[PDB]
Amino acid sequence: AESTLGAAAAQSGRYFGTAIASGRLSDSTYTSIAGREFNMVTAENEMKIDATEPQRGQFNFSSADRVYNWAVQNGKQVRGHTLAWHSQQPGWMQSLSGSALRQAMIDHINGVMAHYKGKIVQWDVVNEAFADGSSGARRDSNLQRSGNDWIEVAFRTARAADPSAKLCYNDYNVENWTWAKTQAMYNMVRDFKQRGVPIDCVGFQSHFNSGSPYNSNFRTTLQNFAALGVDVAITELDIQGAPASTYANVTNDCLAVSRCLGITVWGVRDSDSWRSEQTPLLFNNDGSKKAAYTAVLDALNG
Ligand SMILES: O[C@@H]1[C@@H](O)[C@H](O[C@@H]2CNC[C@H](O)[C@H]2O)OC[C@H]1O
Repeated sequence: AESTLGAAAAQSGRYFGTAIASGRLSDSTYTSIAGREFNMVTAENEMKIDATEPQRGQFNFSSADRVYNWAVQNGKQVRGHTLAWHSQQPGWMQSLSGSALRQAMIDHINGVMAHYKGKIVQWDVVNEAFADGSSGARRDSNLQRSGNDWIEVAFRTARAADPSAKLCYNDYNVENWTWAKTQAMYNMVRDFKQRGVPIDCVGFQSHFNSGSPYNSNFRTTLQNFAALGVDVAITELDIQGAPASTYANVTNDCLAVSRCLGITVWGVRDSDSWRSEQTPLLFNNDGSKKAAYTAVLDALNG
C-alpha cells in the first residue's frame, strides 16, 4: 500500500493524474497537494488551440511550457490536451472552412507536437467529435463540415509528427455502454482499426452527474474498447457531489481492465473545479481530503 494516489496507482503500473492550471501555480496549497498526490498532469487550458496558436502560424508556448515544466520538475508525465476540437478555437481558425481549415488543422497538430516531440506520453488528438442524444451523429463544427475524414486525417498527421506518443480520441457521455454516443465512438474506433488509421487510446472524460450518471456498465465499455486494440484512460473524472462509493466504483473499473492506463481527475480542490458548485473532486476547498479521496486510495491499494 501507498499513501498517495499516484504512488498507489503505480503499484499496478498505472498513474493517477490531475488537470493543472497555470494561474494556480502561485498557490502554495495547490502546488504542494498536487505535487504530492499526482504522477500525471494534463494542462487544463494551456495546450489548447487558442492558447498555443493565438494567430495562424504564430505559436505561444509560454503557458503550456509553464505547466509542462512544473509537471516534469515535480516528477509527473504529461498528457497533451488537445489538438483538434470545435471548442476554444481562436477566432482565426473559426473563420476557416474546408481545405483552408484542413491545412490549418494539420499545421496546428504538426507545430504543437513538434514542440513537445518525445515528451508527451498521450495526446488527445481529437476531442468531442460526437453529438449528444440518440443519433450517434458527428457534432456540427467547421472541422466536421470539412469532411468525415477530419478525424482520421488528424490522427495520421499526429502519428507522423510524433511516432512515440500514444494517440487518443477523447469524449464525454461515452461511458455508458447502452448510450448511442458510446456506440458511435465504438463504431469509429473499430472502423479506424480496420482501415489502418493510427489510434492507440480512447479517453473517457468521465464527467459524471445526475443527467449523465455513472453506470456499472462502464467496466463493459472499457473492456469492449480494450478488445479493439486500444488502451483506455479515464481523462477528466469528476462526480457531482463526490460520492465516495461512485469514486471507488470508477477506480475499481479501471483496475479491472488491463488496458486501462490510469485515471486523471479534472482538478485538485473542489474550488479549482470548472464545476466547483457541484463539489465534484477529491479535496476540500481547504485542501483537506474528502471521503471520496479515501475511497479512491483504498481501491488503488486493494
Ligand atoms: O477551465 C475550463 C476547463 O476546465 C474546461 O475543460 C474542458 C472540460 N470539458 C471537456 C474538455 O475536454 C476540457 O478541456 O474547458 C473550459 C475551461 O473554461
